[PDB]
Amino acid sequence: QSKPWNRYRLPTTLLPDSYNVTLRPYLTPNADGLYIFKGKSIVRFLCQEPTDVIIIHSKKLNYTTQGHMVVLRGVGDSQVPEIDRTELVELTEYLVVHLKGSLQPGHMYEMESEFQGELADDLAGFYRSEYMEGNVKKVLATTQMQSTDARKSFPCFDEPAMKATFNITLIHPNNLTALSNMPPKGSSTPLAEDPNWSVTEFETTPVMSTYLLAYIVSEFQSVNETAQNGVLIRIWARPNAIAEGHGMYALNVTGPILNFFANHYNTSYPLPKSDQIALPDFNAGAMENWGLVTYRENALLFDPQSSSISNKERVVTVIAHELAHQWFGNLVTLAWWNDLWLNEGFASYVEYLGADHAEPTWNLKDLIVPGDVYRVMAVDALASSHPLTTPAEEVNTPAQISEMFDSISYSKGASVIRMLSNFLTEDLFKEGLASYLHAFAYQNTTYLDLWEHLQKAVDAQTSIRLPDTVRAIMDRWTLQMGFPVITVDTKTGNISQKHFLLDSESNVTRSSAFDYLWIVPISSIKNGVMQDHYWLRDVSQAQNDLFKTASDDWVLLNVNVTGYFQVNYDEDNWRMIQHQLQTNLSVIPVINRAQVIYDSFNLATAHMVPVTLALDNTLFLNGEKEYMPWQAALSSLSYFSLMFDRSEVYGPMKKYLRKQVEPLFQHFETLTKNWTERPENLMDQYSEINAISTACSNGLPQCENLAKTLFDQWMSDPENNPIHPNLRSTIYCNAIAQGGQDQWDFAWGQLQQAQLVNEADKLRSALACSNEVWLLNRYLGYTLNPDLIRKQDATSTINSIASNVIGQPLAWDFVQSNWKKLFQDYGGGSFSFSNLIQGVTRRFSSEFELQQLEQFKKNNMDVGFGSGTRALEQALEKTKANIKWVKENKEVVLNWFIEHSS
Ligand SMILES: *[C@@H]1O[C@H](CO)[C@@H](O[C@@H]2O[C@H](CO)[C@@H](O[C@@H]3O[C@H](CO)[C@@H](O)[C@H](O)[C@H]3NC(C)=O)[C@H](O)[C@H]2NC(C)=O)[C@H](O)[C@H]1NC(C)=O
Ligand SMILES: *[C@@H]1O[C@H](CO)[C@@H](O[C@@H]2O[C@H](CO)[C@@H](O[C@@H]3O[C@H](CO)[C@@H](O)[C@H](O)[C@H]3NC(C)=O)[C@H](O)[C@H]2NC(C)=O)[C@H](O)[C@H]1NC(C)=O
Ligand SMILES: *[C@@H]1O[C@H](CO)[C@@H](O[C@@H]2O[C@H](CO)[C@@H](O[C@@H]3O[C@H](CO)[C@@H](O)[C@H](O)[C@H]3NC(C)=O)[C@H](O)[C@H]2NC(C)=O)[C@H](O)[C@H]1NC(C)=O
Ligand SMILES: *[C@@H]1O[C@H](CO)[C@@H](O[C@@H]2O[C@H](CO)[C@@H](O)[C@H](O)[C@H]2NC(C)=O)[C@H](O)[C@H]1NC(C)=O
Ligand SMILES: *[C@@H]1O[C@H](CO)[C@@H](O[C@@H]2O[C@H](CO)[C@@H](O)[C@H](O)[C@H]2NC(C)=O)[C@H](O)[C@H]1NC(C)=O
Ligand SMILES: *[C@@H]1O[C@H](CO)[C@@H](O[C@@H]2O[C@H](CO)[C@@H](O)[C@H](O)[C@H]2NC(C)=O)[C@H](O)[C@H]1NC(C)=O
Ligand SMILES: *[C@@H]1O[C@H](CO)[C@@H](O[C@@H]2O[C@H](CO)[C@@H](O)[C@H](O)[C@H]2NC(C)=O)[C@H](O)[C@H]1NC(C)=O
Ligand SMILES: *[C@@H]1O[C@H](CO)[C@@H](O[C@@H]2O[C@H](CO)[C@@H](O)[C@H](O)[C@H]2NC(C)=O)[C@H](O)[C@H]1NC(C)=O
Ligand SMILES: *[C@@H]1O[C@H](CO)[C@@H](O[C@@H]2O[C@H](CO)[C@@H](O)[C@H](O)[C@H]2NC(C)=O)[C@H](O)[C@H]1NC(C)=O
Ligand SMILES: *[C@@H]1O[C@H](CO)[C@@H](O)[C@H](O)[C@H]1NC(C)=O
Ligand SMILES: *[C@@H]1O[C@H](CO)[C@@H](O)[C@H](O)[C@H]1NC(C)=O
Ligand SMILES: CC(C)C[C@H](N)C(=O)O
Ligand SMILES: [Zn+2]
Repeated sequence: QSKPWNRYRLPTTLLPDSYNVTLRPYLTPNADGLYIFKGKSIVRFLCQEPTDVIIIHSKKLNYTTQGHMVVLRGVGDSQVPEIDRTELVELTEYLVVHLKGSLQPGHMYEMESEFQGELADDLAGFYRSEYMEGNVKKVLATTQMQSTDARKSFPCFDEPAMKATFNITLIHPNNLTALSNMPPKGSSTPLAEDPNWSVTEFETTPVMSTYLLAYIVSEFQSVNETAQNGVLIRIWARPNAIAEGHGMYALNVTGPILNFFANHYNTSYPLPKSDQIALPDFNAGAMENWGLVTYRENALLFDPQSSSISNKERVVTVIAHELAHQWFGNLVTLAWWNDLWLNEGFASYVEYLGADHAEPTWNLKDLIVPGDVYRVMAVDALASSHPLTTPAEEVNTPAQISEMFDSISYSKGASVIRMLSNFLTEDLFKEGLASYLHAFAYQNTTYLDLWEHLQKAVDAQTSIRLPDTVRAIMDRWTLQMGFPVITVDTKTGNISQKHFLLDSESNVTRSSAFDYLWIVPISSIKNGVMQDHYWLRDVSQAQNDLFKTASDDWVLLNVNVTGYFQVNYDEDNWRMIQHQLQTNLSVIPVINRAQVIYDSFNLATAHMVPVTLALDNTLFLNGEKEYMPWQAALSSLSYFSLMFDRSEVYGPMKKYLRKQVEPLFQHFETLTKNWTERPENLMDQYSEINAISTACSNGLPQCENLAKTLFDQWMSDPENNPIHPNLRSTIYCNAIAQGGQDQWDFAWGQLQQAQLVNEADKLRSALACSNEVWLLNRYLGYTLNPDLIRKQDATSTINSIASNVIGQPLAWDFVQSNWKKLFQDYGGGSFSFSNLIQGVTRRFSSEFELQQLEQFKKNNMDVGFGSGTRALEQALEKTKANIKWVKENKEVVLNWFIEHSS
């Protein structure tokens, strides 16, 4: 046998009941410049099986407990064994208490410790975050436990299923505010040892997981509202953020969203209050700590003067995401991190539901398709993907746990759960979900528990009939990786499925229980009229008349892309759809208008249609007003841009896109009353933004003139920006493209004095749009200087230059020459060498350029490559793919564009 303290998973001999935890951050450095925090904790736990060892998590804590590292007491009249010795096992992150005798089952024990750790700027555990308010560097103390960092703040049984109540006390400077999961018990009281400090005790948490604990000490302020049921809602942020009104949007939506979910889930919000807090530079994005949710500022705050509609969308959906967790994840928690996908996939899905409640005119639900479905299909159509489900026994280390937080888990998880809600109907899904939430409140589950409760709801009715059990169906989508292409020959109605890969030559080596066969829910529209629902069983091939067409009829599968699959047809059926989109596109749901574009470009890639068929599918766009189909086009073509914008192909391409987009431009010119007013709802605003970007970047004189007039106008009155935030990135970029140092210098001016991140970002990116070599080179020489350009912005800025066709060879030469600077900013930030290499080499598509990257690599001697060591490999391999793709495609594509651009 091996010793239990050398195993990554905790024993189950001891289960926690309740913790007292007192934390004291020191926000002034101890002058060798170390920031510390101090803590004291008591954990009460119950013995289940006799054991003579107590194993508890601890990470980067020094112990100052009197005696051994802990003190051990019996609860009530329980005797307690003596401690032999206490030791720290770093690898498995344990504090280990060896006893002279055994603990007894049924008995409770209390274990006290005193400790301290660094209050580091590391976004891990109890940590510090520094930021500026005017002249002053400010410093606050805040938490991020997710996933395995609670143990970094205090010793605890730090696994999600080992839930307990927590009594939190903060000791803090007496003019700072202290926040935790729960409301404060009463007024803070002064610390007897030193009254410059106060003591804030918090009400007992519900039974909960360690990874959801939070506590924060800052000078933040709040805007507040009391929902009618008395639930207090607060948005917390920097004093000046609050004073400028930047919390108001979050406050507006929060109440409705919470309300939506309590009714959605059929389960009262389980806490007396909900705080949400905007943190500067919170690189982890957002965290759903129960009752105190943390966001990065640009995820929670919104400035109506400067922020764009897409910023607005980000805020409402992120809030909805974090709030969804307050039932799903927090109230009912997955037993182990192998099932993370459920939790994050669920939030990643219902975020759209919650947000749509708050903004019911925006059609937000649609956005899951481009946002999650097609996003994750790009990576799930690879031989190198993985199942949603991982065996529990394979997820053990903190690193292994971290690896669970990826595309597949969030976006595929969202996609397959959306599929499941749709084939069950939402009302039925809701019932099973309510049943699951009530049965498991304050406890832990596996995905099998959700299947079961959905089955119960299925079994309790007669309307929805399935081809198999919920579990049997969802097993197809959770235990094997990837997804099928579904191919329909409409001449016969034959319908087949195969595992879909973008690379037609790939060897899949990961085996499946099911031979990569799925049970597939298939909706279909024929001549614009909904057909009966069909299930493809787990067979390669089948036949149904649902999919048989006459000559002048058409059929289209997967309405609204609710199903996690792509569709191909015979060529005839494609053409009819094409002609339908030509003559009355309204017959076909906007989402499917996009599907046709997304799928066919993917199929073309996989060599299952000719690329010209995919391009034909763009032809209808000249009469398309709606956001999504255009977005499908723009997303699928950006690679064609990457590959061809230095080639003879480009002129025909631009000319084609000018042709396609001009009417959309004209449409918005009228609609927006000469551009003075924005369109009403989100989708039409998104469309306007894309149409303007596309027009301008392709050289439509009408868009070029707009951008010049507007940027001219702004320069003649710098305090009154005439450019709506929706149009800013395009108008800036185009106008700087047309202009010289007059335009460039003014914008640089505006970068240096902008106080808002979203706006600085746009200026930084537009400045890279110059068409003067000398301006792009001078700009490059700024990117390293941290006076002029922040380091965290340095490689991003170099990539934006690379992105400019003229800046490509400039960036590339610059990176080569100052590569000697792994040994200066591998020492001063992480940097992301990996993202730089990717961005600057992504256009490479010739043998000559592959010779150049190979020739670059042979500075292997010293220097090295740090983070992008395998990012270079991926560069040399991606270039090989591009060379192959360009030789196969250059001619056919050139002539398609020549032909279709008047
Ligand atoms: C975890 O923290 C809890 C809160 O601090 C502890 O419970 C508190 O214990 C306090 C003293 O140990 C009690 O305060 C007062 O003590 C005086 C003695 O001077 C007594 O007369 C009273 O019982 C009490 N005063 C009043 C006004 O009630 C608190 O009663 C008590 N707080 C509670 C129960 O909410 C836990 O004991 C601590 N856990 C462990 C294991 O140490
Ligand atoms: C938890 O305990 C650790 C071990 O005692 C502490 O780590 C020690 O911190 C010292 C600085 O605080 C480190 O510096 C050494 O000592 C003095 C600084 O006061 C320097 O002059 C020496 O140059 C320096 N020695 C070296 C080799 O650089 C010690 O390095 C370090 N000891 C160890 C073993 O790591 C932690 O600070 C302590 N943390 C908290 C938050 O209490
Ligand atoms: C949180 O919700 C509030 C209430 O629903 C929103 O408050 C509305 O803000 C609107 C945007 O400025 C205001 O509407 C327009 O204001 C301009 C300014 O002079 C006028 O031209 C328009 O006529 C006017 N429109 C209307 C319908 O009045 C509203 O004054 C205001 N409505 C209310 C009830 O106060 C908040 O904007 C919203 N906060 C955020 C950040 O979204
Ligand atoms: C955290 O605080 C709570 C309540 O303030 C404590 O719960 C009490 O536990 C004691 C001893 O088990 C019981 O006598 C009371 O019934 C509990 N009160 C309530 C309201 O439940 C809890 O013990 C504290 N945790 C620790 C570790 O002390
Ligand atoms: C809380 O008290 C601290 C200490 O008096 C204040 O922090 C000082 O702020 C001034 C400028 O206002 C700085 O120049 C000092 O260096 C600060 N001292 C330290 C140790 O940081 C702080 O402003 C007060 N905060 C609030 C919200 O009132
Ligand atoms: C959870 O859903 C249940 C069951 O649908 C709700 O109870 C229903 O409430 C409506 C509202 O008036 C009544 O018309 C139904 O007759 C009720 N059904 C039953 C069985 O009581 C319940 O109120 C919801 N609870 C929460 C907390 O949202
Ligand atoms: C993890 O969750 C399970 C349930 O999913 C918990 O087991 C339940 O415990 C409660 C209270 O002890 C009982 O009412 C049920 O009968 C139990 N159901 C079971 C055992 O299947 C389990 O206690 C949780 N694990 C931990 C460590 O808390
Ligand atoms: C449609 O599906 C059926 C299979 O069920 C195919 O018809 C069979 O094809 C084999 C191939 O040699 C014949 O030998 C069988 O006699 C056929 N079975 C029949 C007619 O019942 C048919 O080829 C498919 N059509 C396609 C893919 O276009
Ligand atoms: C496909 O998606 C569209 C939205 O893009 C759905 O249309 C919405 O349906 C709801 C209720 O039927 C309406 O309240 C919305 O206002 C509709 N929006 C639009 C823009 O039409 C459509 O119902 C979906 N089709 C199917 C068959 O599920
Ligand atoms: C896949 O295996 C085939 C033969 O089974 C081989 O020709 C090919 O090189 C392999 N790999 C790729 C990535 O195509
Ligand atoms: C286009 O089809 C829509 C929906 O079927 C219909 O309402 C509209 O009248 C049609 N218009 C034309 C010109 O065919
Ligand atoms: C790393 C954590 C902040 C992740 C969080 N649960 C999210 O998905 O937003
Ligand atoms: Zn989440």
